Amino acid sequence: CGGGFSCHDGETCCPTSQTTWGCC
Repeated sequence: CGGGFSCHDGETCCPTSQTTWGCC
């Protein structure tokens, strides 16, 4: 995914919030 945050290779994109998302 490519919302509006950064992450490390290997991590998965999952829903963390209602308006914003995050990694797992």
